[PDB]
Amino acid sequence: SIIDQNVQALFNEISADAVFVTYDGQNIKKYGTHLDRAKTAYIPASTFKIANALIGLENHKATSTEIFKWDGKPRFFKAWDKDFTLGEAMQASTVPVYQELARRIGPSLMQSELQRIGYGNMQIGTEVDQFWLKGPLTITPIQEVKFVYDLAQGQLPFKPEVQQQVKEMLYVERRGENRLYAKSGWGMAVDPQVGWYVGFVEKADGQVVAFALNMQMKAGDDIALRKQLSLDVLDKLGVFHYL
Ligand SMILES: *C(=O)[C@H]([C@@H](C)O)[C@@]1(C)CC(S[C@@H]2CN[C@H](C(=O)N(C)C)C2)=C(C(=O)O)N1
Repeated sequence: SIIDQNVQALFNEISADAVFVTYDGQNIKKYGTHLDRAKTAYIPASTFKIANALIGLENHKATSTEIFKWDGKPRFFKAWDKDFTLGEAMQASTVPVYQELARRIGPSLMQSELQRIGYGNMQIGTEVDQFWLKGPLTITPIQEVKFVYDLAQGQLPFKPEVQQQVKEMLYVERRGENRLYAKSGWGMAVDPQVGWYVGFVEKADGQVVAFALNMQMKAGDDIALRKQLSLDVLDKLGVFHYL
């Protein structure tokens, strides 16, 4: 089809190894310049915030209303030097807030929860607030896509209201009836560095298309390339048309 050519020609300009996986609940589809990335495991980086919020809410370690207060120590971004709810920190990808959450869960409960839900290789190592940024936790694009697909559907092994709350923490924008939810990632501490843009498009019809961009990153890259490439792809596929 011509839509496949349109999508592949998008990647034919990107000077970085990339894969974009889709999942409509039945078919996995892969596009990009290196399809084998879809089956390769990378650290989740900030996409792990999804599982971290789910585990923390499920296990009475935080609420979606609770305020995670700034402790006064300057964070990496001046924008992070304030108080956040888990929702607000999800949109800002505020790493220190989610590290505080991981420490509340603790390594024993984090480990057993990741085994219970089967998230990636389920390895956390010995630093409970570092494993998704430096390893040893890894996950494939195919695994990320089926994970967030189930989140959209309320079919993860979590309480239904916990999934609903984390689902709307991911809410980016709606276009007419169709809703985009997404979370970006950039694992800089590993080699190669890995970039993520994972999420799903919910139609008012109820159909869901989950997606995961996974691409190699270099220091200095355009931080906005992950989201703009994913939205380009979704429009060319006719999943999430530009308005
Ligand atoms: C998490 O994946 C990642 C760190 C822990 O490696 C994190 C939090 C840093 C960045 S880069 C920077 C933060 N948010 C900016 C952004 O996306 N915009 C548009 C302002 C860039 C990211 C990231 O995925 O961008 N996540």
